[PDB]
Amino acid sequence: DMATRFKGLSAFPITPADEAGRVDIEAFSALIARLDAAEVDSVGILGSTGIYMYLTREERRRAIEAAATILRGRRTLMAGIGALRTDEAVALAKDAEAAGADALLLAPVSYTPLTQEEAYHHFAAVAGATALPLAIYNNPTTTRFTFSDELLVRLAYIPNIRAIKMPLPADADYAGELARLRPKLSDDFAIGYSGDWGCTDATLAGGDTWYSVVAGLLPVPALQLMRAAQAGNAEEAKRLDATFQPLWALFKEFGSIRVIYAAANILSLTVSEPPRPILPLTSAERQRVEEALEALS
Amino acid sequence: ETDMATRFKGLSAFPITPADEAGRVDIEAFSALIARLDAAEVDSVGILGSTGIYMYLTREERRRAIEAAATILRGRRTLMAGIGALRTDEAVALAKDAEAAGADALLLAPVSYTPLTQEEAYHHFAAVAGATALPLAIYNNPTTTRFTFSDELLVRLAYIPNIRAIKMPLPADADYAGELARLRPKLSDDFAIGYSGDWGCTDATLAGGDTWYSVVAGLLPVPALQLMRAAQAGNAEEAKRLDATFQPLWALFKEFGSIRVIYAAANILSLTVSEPPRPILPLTSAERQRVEEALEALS
Ligand SMILES: [Cl-]
Repeated sequence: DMATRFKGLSAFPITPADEAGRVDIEAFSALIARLDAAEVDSVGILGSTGIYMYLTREERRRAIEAAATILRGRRTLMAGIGALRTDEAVALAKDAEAAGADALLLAPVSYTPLTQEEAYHHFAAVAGATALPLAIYNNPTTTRFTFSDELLVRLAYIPNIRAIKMPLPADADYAGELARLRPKLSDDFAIGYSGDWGCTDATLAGGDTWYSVVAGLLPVPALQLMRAAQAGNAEEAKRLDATFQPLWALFKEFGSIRVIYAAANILSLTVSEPPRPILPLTSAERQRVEEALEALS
Repeated sequence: ETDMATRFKGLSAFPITPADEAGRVDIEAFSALIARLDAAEVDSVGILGSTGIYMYLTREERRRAIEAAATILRGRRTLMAGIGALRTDEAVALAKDAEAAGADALLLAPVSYTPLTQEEAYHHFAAVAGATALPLAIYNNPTTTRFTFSDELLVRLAYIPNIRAIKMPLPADADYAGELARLRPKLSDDFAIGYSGDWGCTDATLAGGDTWYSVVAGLLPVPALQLMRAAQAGNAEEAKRLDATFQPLWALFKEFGSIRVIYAAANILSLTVSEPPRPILPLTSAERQRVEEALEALS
């Protein structure tokens, strides 16, 4: 079952690029090598963290090729696919497969609000485009699309769709959400989470995957936390999670993407800034990030 | 001739942009739509809005569309063009393209993936506004962005010298008069405040709205203009009478989204063979039939 490759810690690096959107493949390569060396379960490139929607088809392809040449099929490489048009999403999926991705992550990016049925047909078309397994990128924040349970059931029954990145339920009722969904979705479907500040509780509650922003930059401490959570070691996991709380606070206040760019600059892992119109943090805010990193190290 | 706000007033008609499955604009069908708008004497032609699928067309096809509209109009009617992009640099380039291709005005939406701060939206608008000599309208369409302009941000933007208008969504409580009374004193003098959401725009205009950014007018400009003129003249009962002829269409817009309905209507009227850009899908068999009935009711 291709669901297996979606499990565990999936690390989402930034995609360093200049002001014109040209990917800095040297810096990107350094980030990938760092993740391979740390032995994350998968590398999720071109997610929201990796600014896929702010890069051209060609620059996305360049990033995937570079990551594939490094990982050499020895660590799962997942690539963000999204586009406003179905035909572009299909093309991007085919590109990712040809460039060496092992898995696809599909967000229902929208302009004109889509019906549940329209989202279904879009997913089916992209799923049919390649032999790769696909995860549903369920992120109403960025996509402005909300999956009904009914739609999730339909999608979980498309042959190569084997996983979902869920948002944190407003509830923090991860156990309740998993108890509701698992019986409804296809057997062994991988149900995971993003929103780093809730992911240890989500994993302790039974979540299959942490789609992790912090891991894309600091894979080592993120791995230690994830392993404790996966083992159901709640005492240890909660202690380790507390070390990240200063970083979590910053994620919640400012959005993880702005914080992670600031952190990457502090660690000399990038000189890039977010793609405009996204703007970086203030000097005082960057200082808070520096202090948050100190708490971890 | 003093204030560029004046070109944004009245009926701004938003045609579809006919295009094949690959996103190649059908310039022949588009040309006829533009010509029909000019013949009906609409106040402005608003191409490449959400109705005109601007976000589903390439920079090159968008330019082709603007060039064609300018070619047909030859400066006889104000041409406004939608110019949004996720990236500031692409939005800037689209604006420059539009000016070079013969647009008279620009319409700018805060297209988002990663949610933007109020300040981030400000700098994006300022960069685009600074990129050309054209006036710009703020495209306040939160259903396509989930970006809420705070009143503070509207004040900031309305002070950008060449931003002279805004397309507001319908207020949730339908208090047009209250909204206008709050905004007019805070925004720059003579700022043109208009509305979209066709089923609410007769009321909005009667309450004092400056512009109807109109979906139905892009296809059926003659009855839409009759309606707008009655509302503008303060002929409230005539306006309401005319508004009621559109009510079958209004109900379909509200249920299914105006874009899907207007594509159905354009096909029914033999003005396009195009379908919405996938993943947007057309209406059902029975639903198209309701559109046909709505058009008969109108005609
Ligand atoms: Cl325990």
